[PDB]
Amino acid sequence: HVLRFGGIFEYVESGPMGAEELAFRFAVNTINRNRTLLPNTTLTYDTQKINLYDSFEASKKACDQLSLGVAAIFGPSHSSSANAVQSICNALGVPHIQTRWKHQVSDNKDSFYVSLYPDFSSLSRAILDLVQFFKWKTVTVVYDDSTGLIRLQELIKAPSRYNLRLKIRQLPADTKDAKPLLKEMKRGKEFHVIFDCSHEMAAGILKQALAMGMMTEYYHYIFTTLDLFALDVEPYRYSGVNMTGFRILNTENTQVSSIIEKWSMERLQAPPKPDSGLLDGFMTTDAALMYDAVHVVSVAVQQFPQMTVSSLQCNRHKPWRFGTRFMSLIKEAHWEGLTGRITFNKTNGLRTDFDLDVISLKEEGLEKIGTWDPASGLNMTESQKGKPANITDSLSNRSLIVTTILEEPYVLFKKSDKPLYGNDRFEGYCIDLLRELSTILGFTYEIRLVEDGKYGAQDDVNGQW
Amino acid sequence: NLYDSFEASKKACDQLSLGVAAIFGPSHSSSANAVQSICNALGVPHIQTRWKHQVSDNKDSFYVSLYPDFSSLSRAILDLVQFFKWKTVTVVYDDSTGLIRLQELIKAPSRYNLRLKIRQLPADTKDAKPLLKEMKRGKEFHVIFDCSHEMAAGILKQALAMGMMT
Amino acid sequence: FKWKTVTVVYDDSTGLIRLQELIKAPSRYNLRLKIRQLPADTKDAKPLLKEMKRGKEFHVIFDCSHEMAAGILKQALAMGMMTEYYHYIFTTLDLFALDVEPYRYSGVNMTGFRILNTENTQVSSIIEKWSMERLQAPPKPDSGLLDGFMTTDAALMYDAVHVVSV
Ligand SMILES: *[C@@H]1O[C@H](CO)[C@@H](O[C@@H]2O[C@H](CO)[C@@H](O[C@@H]3O[C@H](CO[C@H]4O[C@H](CO)[C@@H](O)[C@H](O)[C@@H]4O)[C@@H](O)[C@H](O[C@H]4O[C@H](CO)[C@@H](O)[C@H](O)[C@@H]4O)[C@@H]3O)[C@H](O)[C@H]2NC(C)=O)[C@H](O)[C@H]1NC(C)=O
Ligand SMILES: *[C@@H]1O[C@H](CO)[C@@H](O[C@@H]2O[C@H](CO)[C@@H](O[C@@H]3O[C@H](CO[C@H]4O[C@H](CO)[C@@H](O)[C@H](O)[C@@H]4O)[C@@H](O)[C@H](O[C@H]4O[C@H](CO)[C@@H](O)[C@H](O)[C@@H]4O)[C@@H]3O)[C@H](O)[C@H]2NC(C)=O)[C@H](O)[C@H]1NC(C)=O
Ligand SMILES: *[C@@H]1O[C@H](CO)[C@@H](O[C@@H]2O[C@H](CO)[C@@H](O[C@@H]3O[C@H](CO)[C@@H](O)[C@H](O)[C@@H]3O)[C@H](O)[C@H]2NC(C)=O)[C@H](O)[C@H]1NC(C)=O
Ligand SMILES: *[C@@H]1O[C@H](CO)[C@@H](O[C@@H]2O[C@H](CO)[C@@H](O[C@@H]3O[C@H](CO)[C@@H](O)[C@H](O)[C@@H]3O)[C@H](O)[C@H]2NC(C)=O)[C@H](O)[C@H]1NC(C)=O
Ligand SMILES: *[C@@H]1O[C@H](CO)[C@@H](O[C@@H]2O[C@H](CO)[C@@H](O)[C@H](O)[C@H]2NC(C)=O)[C@H](O)[C@H]1NC(C)=O
Ligand SMILES: *[C@@H]1O[C@H](CO)[C@@H](O)[C@H](O)[C@H]1NC(C)=O
Ligand SMILES: *[C@@H]1O[C@H](CO)[C@@H](O)[C@H](O)[C@H]1NC(C)=O
Ligand SMILES: *[C@@H]1O[C@H](CO)[C@@H](O)[C@H](O)[C@H]1NC(C)=O
Repeated sequence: HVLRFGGIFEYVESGPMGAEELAFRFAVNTINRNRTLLPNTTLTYDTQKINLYDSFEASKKACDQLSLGVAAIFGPSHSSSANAVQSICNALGVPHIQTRWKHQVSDNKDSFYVSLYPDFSSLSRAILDLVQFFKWKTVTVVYDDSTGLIRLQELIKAPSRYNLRLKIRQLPADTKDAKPLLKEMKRGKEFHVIFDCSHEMAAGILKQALAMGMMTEYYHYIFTTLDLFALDVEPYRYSGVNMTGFRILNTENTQVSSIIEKWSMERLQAPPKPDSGLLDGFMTTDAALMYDAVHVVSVAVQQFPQMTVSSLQCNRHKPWRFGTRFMSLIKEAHWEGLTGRITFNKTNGLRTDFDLDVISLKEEGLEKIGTWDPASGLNMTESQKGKPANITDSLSNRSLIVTTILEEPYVLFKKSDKPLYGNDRFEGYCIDLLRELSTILGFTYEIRLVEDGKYGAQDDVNGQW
Repeated sequence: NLYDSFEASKKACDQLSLGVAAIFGPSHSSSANAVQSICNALGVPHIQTRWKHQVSDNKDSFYVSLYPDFSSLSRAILDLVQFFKWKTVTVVYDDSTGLIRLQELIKAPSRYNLRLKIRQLPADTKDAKPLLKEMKRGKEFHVIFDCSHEMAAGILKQALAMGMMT
Repeated sequence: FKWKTVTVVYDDSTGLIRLQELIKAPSRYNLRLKIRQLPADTKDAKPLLKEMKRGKEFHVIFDCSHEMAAGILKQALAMGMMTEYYHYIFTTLDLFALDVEPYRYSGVNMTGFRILNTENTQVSSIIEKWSMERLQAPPKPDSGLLDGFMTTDAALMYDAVHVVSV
């Protein structure tokens, strides 16, 4: 017989196919071509077009799609559309397998849904375990979407028990305009930032943080999204910046590294964009979780062969007779995939047991620096040390602003011919100290003067210098 | 039945076949988002009475909300914190959307001297005593309880028994 | 308790006679009494307790019966005087028969006495056996008394028959 796995995807008008849509098409063709998994069922897709956040049409296509009869409906990747189809699938018995995080309210009495994006009750614990490891005190959470507070719940709280000085800021609705925000972070000394965005807006927020000179070794970033490896970090590979994140897309096994490599070839027909900071042809996370969405229900239909696809009706509330059994086999699956272990939680169809791999920005790109289980905490690796090991050109590619004062043995204007500009307008002892410090460290330097005239002393009634 | 977004969509289509002029739709956000998506697609006005988090990508024209915007009230509470000269507060909210309802008060330490210490009630009702005992210790004198009035009465019954009505 | 300032709040006129050796105590020790007296009414203790909150009367030696020892603490809760600052010594022997359920988590440290020998199983059985014909009549719930316990006035009349029976 033939199963009829459904699915809702946003189509770009004349943009070829959605990235999640390309996964769900190709992951069905993987099961049909490899008869090791499901040798006798031959799955079939029913992909429909859905407008950006239109909950009626997501209710309209799905009631049309349950008239065709499906065995599962793969979710609308939005939030207002997903809350609709979750309630269609609950009232008619069909499972509703989700791929992205919606705001789950505390009181939906629904059973027929599983989320495959990992829960932010566990992610916001994994952010704070990075904060506790780095021994920060001045965290500067920057979100972009209004539900980013929900995503960082356990980090917005705990200045209570874990003594922080959290300061919360929001990117405006001018989406590529983090310039007025980053001007307010350069002043006020916000060097420890927990940018909570998508990787599209995590790319363009770094190009605006490079041109402002906020990409020096003073700064440290703990980007929240599970897509940090899909950024072109080559402009930032040699700047000395700390840049920490996560990765759930397992890129370690020779098995799963082929699937990314196989379908980077396949979505090469899908044309890229200009230099928007992100690398081309990466199965980011959304096509990875939709890939795992096909398999975990495919290991559920394997353990339950007596299935049909009943042509259900929206008007009559006759539940799909196989529904309660087929939902219980989805929630009791453990089938491994791209994003690691895909075990579910009971008492809610979420994913609170998963395997993150903490990544960092080093001189060789983005490298794994540890791992994180929800019941094993943050297992960081041991650098264990190397050596200083020829400090001679460690500060190469740098640029430093040096401030001096005229002092006749140490700094004097070079009293000579026609006007000397740049660094040649100074001479003395500690100017000649820079000339043999820039030799032994290899940086560039611009001697500014002070504007005040002074050397530094505390104001008695104010405290400033 | 609220907490059910598909019965909210069927009874809306039953009224629109019956010929209503305006749906005064339900209270909960999972149901009211489904009703205004119907009321947008069929022209008919939806008139809301409760707070609902409008996603900023809902390009939707046919809804009005008579519940006052928490853009305004979280600037109203931030005025009272400054009128009372406070320097340390404790936002005790109730359910997960309380962080969304109080954005302009949580974003306030970025611009003022105010120093928030955000907390959250449990799923239960009379289990607020392990929370209030953790507020007595640590000297949490100034509290910005974000609850409904059903649970605003419930906390003060525990806050009396903890000896926190001083 | 290392006290240096108390406030004897007695109930009727003979409370001065009942507490001679505590009123005569500033003559010999460092203790500094500030004797007060409840009104003729019951719920009129709030003008007294408001005059004790002002003046910082932290340490109180209420001399009342247990009927009015429950009545003051109901006003002393409503005045916000059940805190971790305040400390009450009750002179009655029926302290153990008060409803301390709304006062247990307050932070208060109510001290008193108890002459009932409620450790021995012989004594504890007679208190149980007496409760059967006492629960035949219902009490009022608003009083604030844990019903079923055997009061000191009932206990001494039980002992008065036996000490003559011996
Ligand atoms: C970016 O990534 C780099 C590495 O990739 C991280 O580097 C760390 O740099 C900091 C300093 O900038 C090191 O900080 C440690 O601080 C500890 C606190 O104790 C000192 O604190 C006061 C000031 O508050 C000092 O005045 C005083 O001297 C105290 O000692 C220390 O315990 C650390 O000392 C360590 O080194 C000495 C020898 O130097 C040894 O005895 C011990 O190994 C000791 O642990 C140190 O001073 C931190 O060690 C660096 N981590 C590394 C190299 O892994 C950055 O954190 C990261 N982020 C940013 C924003 O740059
Ligand atoms: C900022 O300053 C840094 C140095 O401080 C410069 O960054 C790179 O530094 C690395 C190592 O320090 C260099 O990497 C080596 O490159 C060799 C080939 O050279 C380059 O050739 C062309 C240019 O002609 C480039 O297109 C190409 O990408 C290469 O980078 C490789 O042979 C080396 O590989 C192996 O070397 C040894 C010996 O086998 C092994 O032990 C190593 O493990 C390694 O596998 C090595 O990769 C590199 O040359 C530097 N420059 C780059 C990448 O441009 C930056 O240049 C400087 N910033 C700017 C903007 O210039
Ligand atoms: C299914 O989901 C529930 C709801 O999240 C899980 O319960 C949660 O379990 C975690 C541990 O995995 C607990 O979190 C606690 O965090 C604090 C802060 O660090 C720590 O002090 C505690 O020791 C504990 O780690 C907590 O019991 C609970 N969290 C809730 C209810 O918010 C449950 O574990 C999941 N089932 C699984 C994964 O099998
Ligand atoms: C956190 O760190 C690692 C994450 O990989 C966990 O596994 C441990 O990995 C090290 C490798 O450096 C193992 O050490 C050696 O492994 C080899 C190969 O098996 C073995 O032959 C050696 O005798 C030596 O043990 C280590 O055993 C391994 N731990 C295990 C398997 O339990 C590590 O367990 C994590 N947890 C902790 C608490 O460190
Ligand atoms: C009521 O109880 C508390 C704690 O049980 C006591 O006050 C503190 O605890 C010890 C034990 O008596 C004292 O030695 C400390 O000096 C007390 N702390 C302070 C800061 O004074 C005490 O038994 C009672 N306290 C009150 C205020 O009634
Ligand atoms: C079929 O899929 C299974 C499960 O991933 C894998 O072990 C096997 O190698 C695959 N076979 C082929 C021929 O691709
Ligand atoms: C499933 O496939 C096996 C062959 O691997 C076959 O024996 C069996 O009949 C199939 N089940 C069906 C067709 O229901
Ligand atoms: C180490 O430092 C010396 C100092 O000038 C430098 O000449 C040399 O190239 C460096 N590297 C090695 C491998 O010696």
